[PDB]
Amino acid sequence: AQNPNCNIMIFHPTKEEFNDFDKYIAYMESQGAHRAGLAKIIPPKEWKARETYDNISEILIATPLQQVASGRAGVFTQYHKKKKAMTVGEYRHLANSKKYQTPPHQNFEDLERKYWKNRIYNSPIYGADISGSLFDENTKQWNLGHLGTIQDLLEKECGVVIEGVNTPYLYFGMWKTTFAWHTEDMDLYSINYLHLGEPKTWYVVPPEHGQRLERLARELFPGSSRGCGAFLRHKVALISPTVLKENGIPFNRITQEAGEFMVTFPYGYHAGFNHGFNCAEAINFATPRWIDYGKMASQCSCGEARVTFSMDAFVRILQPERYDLWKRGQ
Ligand SMILES: Cc1ccc(/C=N/NC(=O)Cc2nn[nH]n2)cc1
Ligand SMILES: [Cl-]
Ligand code: NA
Ligand code: NI
Ligand SMILES: [Zn+2]
Repeated sequence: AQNPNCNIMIFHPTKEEFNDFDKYIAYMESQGAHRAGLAKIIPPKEWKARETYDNISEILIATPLQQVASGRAGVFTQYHKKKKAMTVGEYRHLANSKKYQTPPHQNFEDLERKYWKNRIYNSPIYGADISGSLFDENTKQWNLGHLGTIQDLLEKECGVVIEGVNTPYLYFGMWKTTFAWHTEDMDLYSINYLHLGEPKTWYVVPPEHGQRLERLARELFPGSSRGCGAFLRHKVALISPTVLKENGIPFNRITQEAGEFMVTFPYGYHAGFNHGFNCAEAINFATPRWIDYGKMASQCSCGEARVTFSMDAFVRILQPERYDLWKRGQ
């Protein structure tokens, strides 16, 4: 078996290998990449997402989110407080202000130490989940707005035609903006391109060990666990690498820099943070190997994890026994 220790693998496709997206995902899996839950893909030197980022300041962040923490430095939740709309230009200025800017630091490891020491004492503002794309329409390779849809994948694999659409999202980040521990909706894949700016550090648990993380989370967030059998779906819980190590949870870490893609694999729990002002684009996708994960994915039915209407058909077809209860939650 390839990659038995579940290490995060880094790939350097040639321009020829970058033509056929599905084929390259399958290639990475043939090398065991999925065992880690996360892979990095460095595009060929000839490729670009768009010509420049000089013209993006007028994008609107209609509902910036202030990420307010509670708990202890290494075990905390965050809630999102809505703020007034701002443009990307205004957001960049805010990110670079003395209150919010990245502190002096020696290297990525020093910055990581500062993040876990101090994150809870600040409330950064995140411009997350903005429907849109920054890929040029003429970019033909790895354009996240031109991938095969999950609806077409399900139809091709299972013969069922379903409603729903699948479009990318933009994320504008600043120092300390945080993504909580989660898997994707229906345990889908995700792909993530860091268009510009400062890095994003990722933590990931191998899919084969996801239940270990779930068990620890139930111990560490006992009230939340009583409220919902899939509370990690709420995307609010953080556990530091130190706490994971103390509890024997298998995980890996890596930092993504501008110009790099990250793929998360079905049932790969991940979390992380932004180093400073940046912009990422991401979308969920499926392959034939996803179907059996989608069939088995846990669901939140407590009300908290409201999601896109495109997930209706996925639950309805893949999880008919669970559908009525999940729908009540929506
Ligand atoms: C197009 C474009 C490309 C790169 C950037 C980088 N910006 N880097 C910071 O702003 C550093 C910082 N972030 N928070 N505190 N300091 C901006 C625009
Ligand atoms: Cl700090
Ligand atoms: Na490891
Ligand atoms: Ni994710
Ligand atoms: Zn729930």
